[PDB]
Amino acid sequence: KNLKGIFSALLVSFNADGSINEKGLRQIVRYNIDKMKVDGLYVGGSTGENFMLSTEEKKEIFRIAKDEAKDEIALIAQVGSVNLQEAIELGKYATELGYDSLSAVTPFYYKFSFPEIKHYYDSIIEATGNYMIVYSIPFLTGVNIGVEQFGELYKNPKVLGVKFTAGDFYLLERLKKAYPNHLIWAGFDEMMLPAASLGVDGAIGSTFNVNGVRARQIFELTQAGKLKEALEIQHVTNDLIEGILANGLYLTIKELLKLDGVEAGYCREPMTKELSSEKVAFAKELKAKYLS
Amino acid sequence: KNLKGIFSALLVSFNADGSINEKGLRQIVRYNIDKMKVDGLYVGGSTGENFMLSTEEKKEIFRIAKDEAKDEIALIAQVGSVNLQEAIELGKYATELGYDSLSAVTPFYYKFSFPEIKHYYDSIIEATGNYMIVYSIPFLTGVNIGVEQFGELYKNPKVLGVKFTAGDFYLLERLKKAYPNHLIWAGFDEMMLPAASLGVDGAIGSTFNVNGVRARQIFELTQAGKLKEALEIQHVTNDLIEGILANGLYLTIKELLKLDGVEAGYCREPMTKELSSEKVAFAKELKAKYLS
Amino acid sequence: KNLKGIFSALLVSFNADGSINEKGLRQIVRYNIDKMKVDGLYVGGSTGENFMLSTEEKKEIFRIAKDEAKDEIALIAQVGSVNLQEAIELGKYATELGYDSLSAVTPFYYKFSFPEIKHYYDSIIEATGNYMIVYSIPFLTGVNIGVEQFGELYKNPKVLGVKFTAGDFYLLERLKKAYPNHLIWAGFDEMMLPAASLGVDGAIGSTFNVNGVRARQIFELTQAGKLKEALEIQHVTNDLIEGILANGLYLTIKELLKLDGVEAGYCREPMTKELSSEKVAFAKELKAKYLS
Amino acid sequence: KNLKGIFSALLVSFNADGSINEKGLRQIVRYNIDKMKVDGLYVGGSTGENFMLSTEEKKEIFRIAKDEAKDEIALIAQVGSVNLQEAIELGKYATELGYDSLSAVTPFYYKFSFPEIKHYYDSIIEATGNYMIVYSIPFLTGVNIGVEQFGELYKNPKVLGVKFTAGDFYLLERLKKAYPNHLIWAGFDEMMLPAASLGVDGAIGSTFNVNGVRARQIFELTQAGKLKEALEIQHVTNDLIEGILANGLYLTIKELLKLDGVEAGYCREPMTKELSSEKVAFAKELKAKYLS
Repeated sequence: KNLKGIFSALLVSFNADGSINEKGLRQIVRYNIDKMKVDGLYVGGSTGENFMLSTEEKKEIFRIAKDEAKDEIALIAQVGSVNLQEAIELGKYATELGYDSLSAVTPFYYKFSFPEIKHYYDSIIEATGNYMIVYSIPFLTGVNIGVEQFGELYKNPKVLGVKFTAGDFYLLERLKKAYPNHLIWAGFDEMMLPAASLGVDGAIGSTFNVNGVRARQIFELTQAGKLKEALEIQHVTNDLIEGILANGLYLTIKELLKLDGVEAGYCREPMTKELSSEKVAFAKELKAKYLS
Repeated sequence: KNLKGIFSALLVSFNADGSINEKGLRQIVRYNIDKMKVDGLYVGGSTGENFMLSTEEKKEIFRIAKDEAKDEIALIAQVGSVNLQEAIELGKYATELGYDSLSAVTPFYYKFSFPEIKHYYDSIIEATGNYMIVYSIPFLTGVNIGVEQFGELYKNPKVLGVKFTAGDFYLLERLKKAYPNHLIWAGFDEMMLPAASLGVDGAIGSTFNVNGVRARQIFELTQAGKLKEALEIQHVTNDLIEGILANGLYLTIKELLKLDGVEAGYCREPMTKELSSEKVAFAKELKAKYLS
Repeated sequence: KNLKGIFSALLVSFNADGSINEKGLRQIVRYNIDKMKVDGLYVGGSTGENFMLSTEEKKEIFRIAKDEAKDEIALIAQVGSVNLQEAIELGKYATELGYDSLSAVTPFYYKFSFPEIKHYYDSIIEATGNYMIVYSIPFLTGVNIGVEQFGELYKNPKVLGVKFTAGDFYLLERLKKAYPNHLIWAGFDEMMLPAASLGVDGAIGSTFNVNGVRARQIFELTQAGKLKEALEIQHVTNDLIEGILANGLYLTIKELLKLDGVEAGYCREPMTKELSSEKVAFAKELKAKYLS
Repeated sequence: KNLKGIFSALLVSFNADGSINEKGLRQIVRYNIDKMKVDGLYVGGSTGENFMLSTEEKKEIFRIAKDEAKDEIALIAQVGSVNLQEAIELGKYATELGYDSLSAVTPFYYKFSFPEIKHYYDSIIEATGNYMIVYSIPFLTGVNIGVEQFGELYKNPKVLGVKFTAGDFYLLERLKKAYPNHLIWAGFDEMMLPAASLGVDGAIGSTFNVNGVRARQIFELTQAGKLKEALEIQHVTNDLIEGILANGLYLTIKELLKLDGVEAGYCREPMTKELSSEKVAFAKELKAKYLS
């Protein structure tokens, strides 16, 4: 199954007490597939509030997402953790469910050496037999991997490439030059145009949950060399993103889902659970200006 | 029970497969009480490899530590997590076991606002009824809290004070000036002396597992104003600490315990699980030079 | 005079004792005009080793460069300094010589407030009557300016826009969206393609002194939407740039000029004055692979 | 001449047009010697607004300060610069004037290598014959030097030691341990007591221009092991420093001088030249509360 193209980092619907809302999660899945027209979903990432949840809740989300999506789209499962044993258990579970690849954040909190990081990736690959996408988010992790270190990771033939979330476009270009057959997915929705200009293979993003029509246009127009039109759409996109960021990233994408009839629910504590009223009204203005 | 003074951040003995070795953990607890002469233990911290473990393994460690220590010393339970529900569970369990206070790292990975951080501490306190020590480790977390924000936290009368792990001695002074009745424990063993000189009430540290004799000397000498002698002992301490850092922090402490007949075991993956033989030889030298 | 397009940040030829070599400086100017075919020169920038020079040497350089260039190309004079009186004197001097615009790095070393920064720019403009390009280099200065702050600066109608040297392509897009009539010059040669893709009006770079042919191709092909060809040329460019960076930035561009008969001379202490022999040999290899 | 103890980093009196006010500079010098009772002055440092001035103005300040001080106190001349030639010129001039040591900030703006930094210090020393104090201000410079690199610097017997301005108390202890006969001056007035507790030999500070009496008490009491009394005075000191930082550092110290009849003048552009009237009223309050 082809892993190129547009992937929404799946948001999860929670109840007021923080439990999974299965019905709302299925609506979010459906909405991405049928209305956003994504190539795939990236499940259990930062956007899914993954790192605030129990092992059992993560399994529950993997199960529901796969069940609802079936085989209509590609699915990637993020299974990384500071706990390698949890990561292996999640990796085997997602592999058994039929996820097309695994993905794993570089281990965080502690300051791990590069050979520890490589051993972590190799252990998950070995225990699962599945493909791996290296998940690079230096602004959250403080972890910075170079071209040579990426080459050492790529010695494992099950490693397909990297979800690139740093804003280093020098490194991005260097990685594409050095490993032309390895894949890169851009992680930053608001920099999609420059990233596609350097030949990334795809994008994984939180805003595609509500703006997937514009995201695909930016990406495909860029790759066809229609820059003038891609740029205009990127501009409107970034007006939307700038508002969503100022209003509260995850809550505001959820409120934009709710405004389209999707039961996207609350956020999970310790994140703020629901918008204040004025921030509800602000989300409505964003809906009216950009998504109507 | 008095929470002032010298607290070892408890190391945990693991088997080759990463399971807890109960017999070893009990030897480590017994050695801190009987040989290091600590005032208490801080259990489930960074030092105990906490964030690489399952919830069940965390509970197991709390239980064992408490069972072995009984009521001879004070015990503090670190129950913080990106998962607030897990933090509440562990907080209730440790409270039922009779830990004298909880502690909790500020939630991490995601970028939480300060009112989220305050709500997180307030929720743990309300659900457990226990005391709370705010756990500040900016070099691992990327989280920086100010004097005013500490004031907001301290509006909850069950918040006793802070485990201070930043090296900002201006902030440390400002906090003691503003909240003279709240407690500060120094978190950096190699800066014990300047921290004690500013009136911190205790220290919580990984190296006190093998250097607890000198740590108590530095701390009590400094508070008595014997700076000349405190400094000499800090100098030797930091020769030892420099060596430990260079050889691998957790593994070298465990090697140093092993050399005194404590079965301190392996470290937990994804950390390197055991020292290479030259690193074992290096640890023997530190032993011969500083702890014989 | 039109300030769009390709500007080399002018390197300066120094003698062994650090004095300016006027014959060499003239050769570097002539080479840029006739062989690199640049639209202009940006004189007195970082690349010119400007900050290691006295006010007299700076004046000497402005006059030689203008005298040699005459009116064949556009010229911009970087006159910024921690000393505002020096910046004014240089700004008047360069204006009198007929430079087409001034430019000034944000004041550095001290932490200036934004209103101090704005006042600095307004003072230089008022004293000289000339146009001003805001010079933004956060990796050298530690200074970060936002979209709103750029808008306050742009209230002065003599401010033309900004030499952008941060790698923040979100900010770059947001600046183009907000102030569509103000100009942006990219400052990072190795990210020229992504920057052009977002509509920048030009580039100012150290490497255009030797690679100005490829630099113009990347820029013009990108603007025409020929991304596939622009990317190939950016790849080869970045092979050259990676080698130049590893070998020593300014020294290696000078050595690559020398290999084309230009007496680009020494660097100025406290920079290392000349390459070691092996680094000379390395620059020869770069010349053979990329510039023959 | 003995270079231990308490040094005010000397403020400079400017007129409304930025020229040096000689009469005012002399009043500041006199006030530090007679009223603050300092062991010496550190002239041409960050506090003296040095880096905003021309070479001639710097010379003028060295000459005036030395003339006014004569031989009553120790004098250190800061002569560092991104321009090594200006550094050598100023170093020779100050040496000829009879300054007891030079000092030079690590070269900044460009990212110099360590061998370049060492060659810079060695050149200044060789051209002047004078002593050198290495001036370490990482929060302004972005430059971080380690224990081994300080040892390489100290191979030059004319390098006396270091003005320490990082808040890294581990590095401070390590430097005293490794080079017990080399001197350290604390750079951070608000961290005086913990620095003195680690055996620093002296302190160089901006606030000693108005709080010299307290600064000497903190330092001498700490060295005598009267920590309880030292801490009280550090507390009051840091209430004053906090106010001064909030209100505007250099302008508020000058306002505090003016309230004692010292004509401390304006600040030099591009710093804000004078306080607003509410900030004047604020400074009067600091004077009433802490310096009456």
